Amino acid sequence: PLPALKLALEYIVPCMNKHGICVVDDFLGKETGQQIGDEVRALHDTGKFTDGQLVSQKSDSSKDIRGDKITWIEGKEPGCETIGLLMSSMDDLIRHCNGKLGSYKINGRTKAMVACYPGNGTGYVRHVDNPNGDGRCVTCIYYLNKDWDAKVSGGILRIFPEGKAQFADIEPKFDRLLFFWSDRRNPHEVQPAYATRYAITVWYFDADERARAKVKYLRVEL
Ligand SMILES: O=C(O)CCC(=O)Nc1cc2c(Br)cccc2cn1
Ligand SMILES: [Mn+2]
Repeated sequence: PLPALKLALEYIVPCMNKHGICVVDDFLGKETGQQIGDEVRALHDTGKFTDGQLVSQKSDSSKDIRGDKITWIEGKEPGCETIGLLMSSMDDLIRHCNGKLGSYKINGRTKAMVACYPGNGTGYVRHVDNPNGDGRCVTCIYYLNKDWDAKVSGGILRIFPEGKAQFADIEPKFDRLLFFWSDRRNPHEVQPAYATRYAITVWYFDADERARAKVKYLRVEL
């Protein structure tokens, strides 16, 4: 990589505090990024993903249109070792940011949500990742698509930063890491993808929000 600390202190912290959206290119390098790509493609090829989000439910069921496919990855599974390394590297970054990302104190994360857009013209509608205060404060996405050309293949992640009249368009480029605030500051969508598009997402939890979300959404026997 490039030292997690240099990346965090000189780019990720100031850019997150200023814009709420931060892009790091060439995060792990070609050899590691390619190993991750190999692992994700292996998962896909061996059937570990779901069939995909039901986008249009037709009268017939062979005609149904399915979109983003997913699998949850802990990073310790056999054949997911390098995914685990990515997750450790994301954690290292976040660790070096803590106390500096807004007023958040990050104390945990989800497992990795690995997504595959099959390349059938499906995307992902505009949404907010954490609209209801469930404790997720930062979304972290790693992209693995070598030689992606959005003009040909689509698949741009378009973010609609609150209060600004502008789009932030992020191509799902190989070895690119994206951070953005998970709440309503950053509604976003994925534009239709016409080639197979892979991404690995982790969400980091703010300790306080997560603690009260547990109060909100809920046990010991008497
Ligand atoms: O690939 C990218 O560029 C990011 C795409 C993205 O926004 N994925 C995503 C998936 C979700 C699912 Br599945 C369930 C609930 C919330 C979700 C929020 N976001
Ligand atoms: Mn999202």
